Amino acid sequence: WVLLSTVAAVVLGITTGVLVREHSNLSTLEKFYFAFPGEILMRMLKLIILPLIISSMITGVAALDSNVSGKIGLRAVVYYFCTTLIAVILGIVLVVSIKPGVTSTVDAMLDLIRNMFPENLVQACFQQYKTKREEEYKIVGMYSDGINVLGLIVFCLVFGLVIGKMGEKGQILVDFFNALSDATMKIVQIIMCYMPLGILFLIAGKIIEVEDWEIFRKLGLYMATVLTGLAIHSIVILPLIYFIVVRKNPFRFAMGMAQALLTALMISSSSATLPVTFRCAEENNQVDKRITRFVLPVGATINMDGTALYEAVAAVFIAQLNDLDLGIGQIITISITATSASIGAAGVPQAGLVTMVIVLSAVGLPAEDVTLIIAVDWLLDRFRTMVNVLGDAFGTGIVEKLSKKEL
Ligand SMILES: COCC(CCO[C@H]1CC[C@@]2(C)C(=CC[C@H]3[C@@H]4C[C@@H]5O[C@]6(CC[C@@H](C)CO6)[C@@H](C)[C@@H]5[C@@]4(C)CC[C@@H]32)C1)COC
Ligand SMILES: CC(C)CCC[C@@H](C)[C@H]1CC[C@H]2[C@@H]3CC=C4C[C@@H](O)CC[C@]4(C)[C@H]3CC[C@]12C
Ligand code: NA
Ligand code: NA
Repeated sequence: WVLLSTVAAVVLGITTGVLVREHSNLSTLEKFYFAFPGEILMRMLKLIILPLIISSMITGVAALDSNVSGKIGLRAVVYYFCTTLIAVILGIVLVVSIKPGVTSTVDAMLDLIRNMFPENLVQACFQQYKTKREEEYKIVGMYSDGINVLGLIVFCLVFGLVIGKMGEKGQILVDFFNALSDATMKIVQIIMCYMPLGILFLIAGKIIEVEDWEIFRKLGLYMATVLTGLAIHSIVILPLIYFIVVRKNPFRFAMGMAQALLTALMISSSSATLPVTFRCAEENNQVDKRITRFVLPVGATINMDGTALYEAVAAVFIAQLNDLDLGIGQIITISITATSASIGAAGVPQAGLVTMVIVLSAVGLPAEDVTLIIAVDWLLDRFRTMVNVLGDAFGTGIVEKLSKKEL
């Protein structure tokens, strides 16, 4: 029903926006009140990211440690991280070149590392460190507003690793954050019940304010940029990696999971396609059952290459829409956020919209601009899963080839 309601809200939002903007003249103040129901939605989304990031990173990282207990385990995880990072890098390259939403470097790099190690954990929830060069030059820093997503992610990564390996002593902390992540995901579900009504007034608000329909062109280019990046990563990146590691032909292997890919276009939930994905791995291809039953279940929630490439493109698109040139340090900041979003937002379909707010909040971009992304998300939702299961495809073959001795 989430897809049905989101499309209805987008359709109803456009109808309301065009009719309101043509059958009534609203003041700048009256346009602000008309978007209040959607403004309330946006501050709900920002309200939940802090518990979502902390609970999901600690539970996800601690879960990964338990899941992997051998040389086979680490190779699968290493592969997953590599593909997800590559997907993000490919997306970032396209936007700067394609430039859909258009018309110091040393200090920014150090600011990145400084923000990964915040001087206060409580302030990292609502403040970020920013340096400036002044004067024959001195560097002076200040704590501007904006949640420090990098600092929270890094600490929760270190904490999750320490808590996982503490054994029975840290079990109370694992249980505490396991329940916290479960509770926070139920709150995210409650927010997604209000999302259709909030999105209705946010799409309508964007329609009313804009006097030129050229935003449709920009949004169309963004749709192409994500589609171009998703296509390249599926036929020009993922196969060669399979080629390089697995000397066999990649398109023979990729052609072998038409059933899983087709099922990924019907249910649009990689977890729901697991039964088909297993059958393809054992029946059409030759991958030992023991390797597949480890790699694929983990990849169903860790390996999300389609989503990672989509979020990275969208975040830079929003920056260009606002004409805020993305400093390179910010460009990297989107890379770790998107990669860590695989467990940083619990890797749950409900948290698909929440991640963009996290990515936008990391780089201090208007979160309200995510409405244009949500307008066409449902068009790209089916295909993002296609790459996600596709990445889980080449992992089974790659990991088995590398870890053949262990099997
Ligand atoms: C405005 O864009 C700059 C513009 C266009 C140049 O094109 C691209 C050149 C490569 C470059 C700088 C670009 C985007 C992502 C950048 C990567 C983000 C990744 O993040 C990291 C760090 C975090 C790690 C998790 C791994 O990935 C780096 C290794 C990776 C990175 C810094 C490698 C270099 C990439 C832009 C020319 O500027 C004069
Ligand atoms: C964010 C980046 C820059 C930090 C990179 C530092 C790396 C080397 C740090 C970050 C997290 C650290 C891990 C955190 C927790 C544990 C559990 C402990 O029982 C053994 C050491 C071990 C496994 C640490 C090893 C060093 C480690 C991997
Ligand atoms: Na990946
Ligand atoms: Na996947």
